[PDB]
Amino acid sequence: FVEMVDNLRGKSGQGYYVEMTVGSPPQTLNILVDTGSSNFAVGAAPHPFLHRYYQRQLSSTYRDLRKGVYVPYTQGKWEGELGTDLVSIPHGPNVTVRANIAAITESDKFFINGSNWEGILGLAYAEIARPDDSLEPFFDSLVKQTHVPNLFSLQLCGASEVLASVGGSMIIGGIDHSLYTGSLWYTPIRREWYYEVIIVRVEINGQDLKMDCKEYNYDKSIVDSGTTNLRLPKKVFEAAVKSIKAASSTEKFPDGFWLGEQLVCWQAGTTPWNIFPVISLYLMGEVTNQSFRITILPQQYLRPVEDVATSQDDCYKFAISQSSTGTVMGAVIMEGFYVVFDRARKRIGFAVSACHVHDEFRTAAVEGPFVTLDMEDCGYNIPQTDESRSHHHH
Ligand SMILES: CC(C)Oc1cc(CN2CC[C@@]3(C[C@@H]2C)CN(C)S(=O)(=O)N3c2cccc(F)c2)ccc1O
Ligand SMILES: [Zn+2]
Ligand SMILES: [Zn+2]
Repeated sequence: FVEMVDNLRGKSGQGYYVEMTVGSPPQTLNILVDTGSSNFAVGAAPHPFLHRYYQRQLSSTYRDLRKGVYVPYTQGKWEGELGTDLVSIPHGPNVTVRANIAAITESDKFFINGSNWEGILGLAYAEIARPDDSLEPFFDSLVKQTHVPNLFSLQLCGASEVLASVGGSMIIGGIDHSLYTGSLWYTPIRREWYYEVIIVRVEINGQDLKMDCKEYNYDKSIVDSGTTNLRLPKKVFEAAVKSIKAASSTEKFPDGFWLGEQLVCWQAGTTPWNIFPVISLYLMGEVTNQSFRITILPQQYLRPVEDVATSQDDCYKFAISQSSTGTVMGAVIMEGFYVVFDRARKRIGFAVSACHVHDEFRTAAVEGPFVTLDMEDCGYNIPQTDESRSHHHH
């Protein structure tokens, strides 16, 4: 696993990427590591924001699948052509595999200017692959074609003219013990589509939010390396902000700050970290009635942004935001921990990162067990659409 350490890079808030090669001879591309999606897709046509792209005509091993795919989202979209080719991760397992590749021909608000990545590695399950679940995801192909164990783990690490560079590790096929401290605690994967989990309790500075736990998972809770923020459902978001405004009340920040639309600054190094509370998310444990907590510091949720106008100040963005599609445990959550995607055992492990950002008074934590009696089911059941229902599953 030594050779996979530090195999991720990126710019702050622009996702983490790993180097990959596609085709024969190998074409090198930087690929966004996304546990929030399930397609392996690469820019395969010139784009203002792409320095380079996949040129299928240049690969002797490319096989066109003679099928197009259309992938829209709320904030962006891409369309492309399906095919297969030889794919490798140079700073990954010492194997080359034949995987599906979506060759992105048209896109809108998908690629980011200066992010230095040209494709996406969707690490989630076939259920959410486009156009449907018969398009085998990359990781499934990797495990099927090689002896690579059905597990990967992510260690996402910290951050004038440019955004800060971030570093990290994607350990394919195992757990690297030098990447964490203390115990690895596991939460069950609720269902294999997104990496769906269940949050049972939420505390802000040791104070319970006092909400029906179903609210925490309305309409789902997922672990997403492709999202920067800790995203919370509307009602949960409102309660966390009121709680966070309460603890930091000595500072009257504008409304733009709480919406993540404005930065707040202090004199260089005078950040009053102590007025901001810790946030603990209790995750369902492997044992009924048991849970563990992951505690995040304000250093995780107040993202540094270098003001070119005021370089003599430390400025921050609020990186907790409102969601209408459930909780998203993005980079804000992941950066404090070593996160184990144990597909083989259908569970996600969390441990304190060997690289987490902390002060001399508090530390990001992973602690357990915690118990509850006669505990209700915190999981939400998404209303079944007739379209979804009509699908056959052969
Ligand atoms: C690194 C980040 C800053 O940027 C990107 C992150 C991702 C990964 N992943 C983010 C969440 C996703 C789906 C997408 C696959 C789902 N959401 C509801 S979304 O907001 O619609 N969204 C999204 C967000 C932006 C563009 C877009 F096409 C979709 C992909 C492309 C990015 O540029
Ligand atoms: Zn049928
Ligand atoms: Zn099917």
